[PDB]
Amino acid sequence: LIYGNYLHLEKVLNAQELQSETKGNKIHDEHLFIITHQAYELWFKQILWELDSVREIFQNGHVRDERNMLKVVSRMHRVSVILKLLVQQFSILETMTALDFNDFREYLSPASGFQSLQFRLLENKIGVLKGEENELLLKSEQEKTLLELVEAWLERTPGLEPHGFNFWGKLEKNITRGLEEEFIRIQAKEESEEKEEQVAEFQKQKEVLLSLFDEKRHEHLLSKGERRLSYRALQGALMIYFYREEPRFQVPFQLLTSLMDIDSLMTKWRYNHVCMVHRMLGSRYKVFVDLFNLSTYLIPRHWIPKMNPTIHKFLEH
Amino acid sequence: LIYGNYLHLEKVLNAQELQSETKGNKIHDEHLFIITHQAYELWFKQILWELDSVREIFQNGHVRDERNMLKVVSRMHRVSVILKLLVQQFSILETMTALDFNDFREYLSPASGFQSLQFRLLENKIGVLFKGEENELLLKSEQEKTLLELVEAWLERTPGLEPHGFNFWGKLEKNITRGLEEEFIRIQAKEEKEEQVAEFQKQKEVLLSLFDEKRHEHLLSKGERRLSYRALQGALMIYFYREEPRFQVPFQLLTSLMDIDSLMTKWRYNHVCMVHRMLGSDRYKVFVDLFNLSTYLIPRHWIPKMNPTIHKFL
Amino acid sequence: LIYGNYLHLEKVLNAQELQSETKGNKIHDEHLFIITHQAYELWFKQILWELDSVREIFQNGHVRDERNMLKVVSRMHRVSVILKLLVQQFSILETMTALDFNDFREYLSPASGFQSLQFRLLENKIGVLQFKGEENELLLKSEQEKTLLELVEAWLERTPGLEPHGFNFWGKLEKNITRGLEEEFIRIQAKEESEEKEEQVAEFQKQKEVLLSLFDEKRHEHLLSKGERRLSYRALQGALMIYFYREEPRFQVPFQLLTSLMDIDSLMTKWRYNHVCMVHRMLGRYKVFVDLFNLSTYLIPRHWIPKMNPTIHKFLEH
Amino acid sequence: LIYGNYLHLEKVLNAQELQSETKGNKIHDEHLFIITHQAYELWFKQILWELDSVREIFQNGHVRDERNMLKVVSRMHRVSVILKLLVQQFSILETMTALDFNDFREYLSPASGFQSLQFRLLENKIGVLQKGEENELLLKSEQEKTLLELVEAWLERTPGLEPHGFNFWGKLEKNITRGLEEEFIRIQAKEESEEKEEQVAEFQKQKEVLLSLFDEKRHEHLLSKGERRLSYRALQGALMIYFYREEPRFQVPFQLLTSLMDIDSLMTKWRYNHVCMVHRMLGSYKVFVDLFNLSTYLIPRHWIPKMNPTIHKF
Ligand SMILES: Clc1cccc(N[C@@H](Cc2ccccc2)c2ccc(Cl)nc2)c1
Ligand SMILES: Clc1cccc(N[C@@H](Cc2ccccc2)c2ccc(Cl)nc2)c1
Ligand SMILES: Clc1cccc(N[C@@H](Cc2ccccc2)c2ccc(Cl)nc2)c1
Ligand SMILES: Clc1cccc(N[C@@H](Cc2ccccc2)c2ccc(Cl)nc2)c1
Ligand SMILES: C[C@](N)(Cc1c[nH]c2ccccc12)C(=O)O
Ligand SMILES: C[C@](N)(Cc1c[nH]c2ccccc12)C(=O)O
Ligand SMILES: C[C@](N)(Cc1c[nH]c2ccccc12)C(=O)O
Ligand SMILES: C[C@](N)(Cc1c[nH]c2ccccc12)C(=O)O
Repeated sequence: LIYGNYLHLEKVLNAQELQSETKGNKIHDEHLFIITHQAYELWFKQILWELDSVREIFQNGHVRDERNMLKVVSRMHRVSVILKLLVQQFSILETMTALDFNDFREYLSPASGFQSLQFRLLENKIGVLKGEENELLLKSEQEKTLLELVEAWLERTPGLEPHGFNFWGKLEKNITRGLEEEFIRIQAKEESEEKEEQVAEFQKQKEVLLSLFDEKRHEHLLSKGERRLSYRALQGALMIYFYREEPRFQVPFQLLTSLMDIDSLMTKWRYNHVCMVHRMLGSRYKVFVDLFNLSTYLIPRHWIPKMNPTIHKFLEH
Repeated sequence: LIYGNYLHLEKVLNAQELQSETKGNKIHDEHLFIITHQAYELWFKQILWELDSVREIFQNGHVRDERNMLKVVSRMHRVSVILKLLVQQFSILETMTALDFNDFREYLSPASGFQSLQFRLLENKIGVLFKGEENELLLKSEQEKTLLELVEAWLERTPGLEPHGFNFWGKLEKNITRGLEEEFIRIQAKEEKEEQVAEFQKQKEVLLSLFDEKRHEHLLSKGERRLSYRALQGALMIYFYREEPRFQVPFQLLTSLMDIDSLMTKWRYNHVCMVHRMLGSDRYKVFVDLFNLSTYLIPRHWIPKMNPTIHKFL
Repeated sequence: LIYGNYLHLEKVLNAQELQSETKGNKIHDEHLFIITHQAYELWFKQILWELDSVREIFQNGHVRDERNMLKVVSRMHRVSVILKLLVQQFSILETMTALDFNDFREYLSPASGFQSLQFRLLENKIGVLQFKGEENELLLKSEQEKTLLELVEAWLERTPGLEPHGFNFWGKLEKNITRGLEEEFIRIQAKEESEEKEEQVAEFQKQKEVLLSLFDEKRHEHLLSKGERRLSYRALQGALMIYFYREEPRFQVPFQLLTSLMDIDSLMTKWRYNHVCMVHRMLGRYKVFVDLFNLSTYLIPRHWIPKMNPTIHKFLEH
Repeated sequence: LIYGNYLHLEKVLNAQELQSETKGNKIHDEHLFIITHQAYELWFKQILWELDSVREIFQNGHVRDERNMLKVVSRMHRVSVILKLLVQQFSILETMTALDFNDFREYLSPASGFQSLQFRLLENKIGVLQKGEENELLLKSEQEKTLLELVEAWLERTPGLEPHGFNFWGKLEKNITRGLEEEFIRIQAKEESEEKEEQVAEFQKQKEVLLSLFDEKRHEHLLSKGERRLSYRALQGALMIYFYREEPRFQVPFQLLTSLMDIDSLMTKWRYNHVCMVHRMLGSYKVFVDLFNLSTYLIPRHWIPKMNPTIHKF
């Protein structure tokens, strides 16, 4: 097949219409403003294509066969590699001065906000808090998000069962026993400024570590919007974090890592967008907050419940 | 106007047809192969748009008005910023395995070579030495004045080259020959230290070769050199007196022409690596003379000093 | 000279001491934490080296000889190229998990804040408003000596074309803006009494209030005192002169300088942003050149800019 | 512990001595030349730290416990992330002109070649074919087991290769020969045409390449000439991981083989950039070839032997 025909370059390379030229005098830098945003749209289509395919593996039940974990992780990694290029793409509009932008702003009247349908679809399908387009926007909100599909899959994490292993029970016992042992060590210290400072550190860290086990606090924060994943999904994600080296949890740990990567890359893009808007015109959204929050619970290695010989065979291929 | 209408997203976002899907079974990774090359094409259109505008400033005589030097240099810098992003873009196809590419390769049968019309137009318009009106557009790119030719013409008019008004080439030949003569007496010291006499003979052969107009006319004919002898003198004048206000922005232009040249090479290098990655870069740089002139190791003290009248002029 | 001796690799490659290894059990990922921060320090030394050299060109009066504008602009561009690499460098600590960082954190107890002496010196020398010893002498010198913002402010106050006797840029600008706004008010009043006219009447009143605020020296002196602005009123006039007449040969390279000062400023912000994200990842716009950003976004139509007289055009030509 | 003391900044920040300043007149741009190469050295020490730790997991037998595959893959991925930054680092020396480099070149006299001990150690420890205390470190890098050798040993133990068990090589040879026989008959059907001739040539070229995989004598010959580095048994093992990458036990080893090719091509991009830098200022063999070669054997999906239910569970 011919390169140009295969890539439909008759549509792609004939979609650049300068409003300054159509409404009188052409402004050279306006072509850059068209091309950058068209190139963002081509990459948003690729990100959407990969996102929906990963969503489909979860929805249609193929995620149950752990043979499909490679395809899930490699497509999410591809999404982060694309996002890194889109953040780098801002360097191109930075080659345009605001003084030059002012010469063609008037012909477009650009609003200082996210006006991309694909970016809104992307935000909705991940799990962010007219006419034919409105149907696509409604479907993005009604259908299962990546956050929901991941939450469902996390609730089935092996090792959580109270009969077998009882990860949450052993964790609560080891943390409370470790904090009790730490309190005694602090009390036995010589009464000094450092000893009083260590009581504050201990009391603060104890309040934080034990708050993990407060299901009522989590249910309250979930209602306020400050948390997104279920209490059972939090236990499942922590199981993957703590036992990441276990073969059945190695690739799911890479998945949880890339979901946090995509989340912070989405934030860097929005940050850059806001900077660009202020550069030209002048003067919470983390879907996987729980994954970032769970990754910063500072539990000492020795307090993590150990893997039994029978349990070690359970999380092995 | 509305974002999607302004960007004509009805054409842009409805140009993705997977040949695996049209000819039977869809292969997911084929969409990435379409999008990357369409995104390269959007940027090749922008690079062409900037390149032709800079070519126009030289062709229509606006380069004579030094007020336009900022616009020329900023658009060439923009071309290098876009090229750096296109070199970075190879990281996206690197997320596709060759094993996965093999699953959709039969539906397109990709040739191991540059098949872009815009890339060939870009190469031609800079100065690098398939059917219908595309062959006519390719012939216009070969017939019209290249950036190398337009820059060569402008370089021949560089101030300070006047045979008696400064006479840059005459003073340079005299100071270099006198400096090499003074170095030959200082080189001839004790026993052969032997490495210093050999290094002098090699460096003398290279430095003095600059003044051989017959050797340059020969290399120009063989294709090993692209700029005229007068243009070489003009570019060296800008290099040596880069600090002079009139030569500050033209020095930025000569540097960015070498930057775009080496970025064009990095892109072609990456393309060849990608082709070998999926299936079973030399000194052909348009501005070879600019790289060659920038590496002539003439000591700072040997450069002719700026005349009091010439210092006000430049 | 030998590569390793020239680069003093006997010091550089023997400066990596893992506190986990020193205090008992070694933790592999701790070496990464040392190397990345030592590499940031090497580049902070280079940025300081370039910054001080550019500061010296302004202090010793060499900036007056416009022959030195290339050296000033190329070193500031080099500073932004280095800053872009430092922002990219965050990708290396992102290869370390917070869970793995936790295994060596106890041995160092890293504070969640900027603890680099060189980064503080860099911030001070540029002109950032806002525990040591001996190093407190270097910190005091950074605070007492002229900042880049001050040196640039002084140089901006000397911009050609500002003089009321010759050209009078500020006078012509105020006249053309007020006359242009008066002509725009007539076009708004000459329009019907429709919703579009009233919507345009409010947009005109707001845009007129913004444009004319540029000429309020008392408002600027107040904002300067509150910290919301950093450059003098005369320096603002000088920077706008360079912005509007950037094409003029004598103003081409100074325009590149003003552009790179805004680039370094936003790159310094991206670095601090990334630092804060890294700290939250592991543990859980006060820009120096605000005025340059603010002046670049005053939406004045091209036709309202005062024209260059034939005698004045020859003045700004080298 | 204090930031500056912990990082030993007393050594790090007092290792910059400009030879221009020591030998008379200081040249400002010389400081950049020192800092960039010192920063490359800090990263070569980190790469070596990660590389040796991964070598140790293979040497001490910990690679046998597949629980350690995550730590092996994440440290190799970290090595490629560091290498990408070192390739990006060339942008810093590109802010220095050759004319400015010439003003300090005389004081150091830099040779146009790899003069780093750490880069040589890195090259040797990966497996690149080839002072007093430093010469001992260089000899240990050549005598000790390379990453290529340690990976080759581990690849020879890949499950599924055993002729008694799954017999991957036997089923592959049978399916390829039968598939090529079926393709030959399909080609020899339409009347002798240009398209038929194009199909006969493509078939004969692809048949010669596919069947060459089963020539152990050709591989033993190429291994002796240096054109190939991995043993014949290791090639079978790597192809087993490529073809059955989706199998849970082979998912992480596939990521490892992918990153070994990434590090390899990044090492090439670094050396390429080094050579370009040397030509910019003066003017003047991939360790895992077999992994790249195996990834480009164009075998149709349906010809790959199907996973036996006994082998799939293992
Ligand atoms: Cl192509 C186009 C058409 C109409 C508005 C925009 N606005 C930009 C923001 C922006 C505004 C002024 C100066 C620089 C940038 C924009 C970019 C991306 C998105 Cl998702 N929405 C919006 C762009
Ligand atoms: Cl979109 C399309 C359609 C048909 C052929 C190509 N060939 C690629 C090269 C390439 C070949 C195989 C695997 C990876 C890459 C190509 C890329 C860029 C250019 Cl200018 N020409 C050519 C691509
Ligand atoms: Cl090498 C070293 C020694 C002691 C403290 C820090 N703190 C880091 C911040 C940071 C803290 C925890 C996890 C990740 C990062 C830091 C980095 C840069 C600067 Cl200027 N100050 C501080 C680092
Ligand atoms: Cl720090 C130092 C001291 C002495 C020689 C080199 N040579 C550089 C190459 C190079 C040569 C001239 C101009 C630009 C670059 C070099 C860089 C990296 C390595 Cl591994 N070996 C060597 C550098
Ligand atoms: C059979 C299973 N894939 C089990 C499962 C669920 N979540 C997981 C997380 C990590 C590892 C395994 C799981 C499934 O139920 O989908
Ligand atoms: C007025 C002029 N631009 C002079 C000129 C020619 N080449 C140059 C290079 C550097 C500086 C100036 C020139 C012209 O004749 O076009
Ligand atoms: C002679 C002069 N260099 C003039 C000057 C000052 N600031 C400027 C900005 C742009 C152009 C020129 C200047 C001086 O007074 O420093
Ligand atoms: C037990 C084992 N790790 C088996 C092994 C060897 N090479 C492999 C490649 C992929 C998967 C497994 C292997 C060993 O013998 O090292």
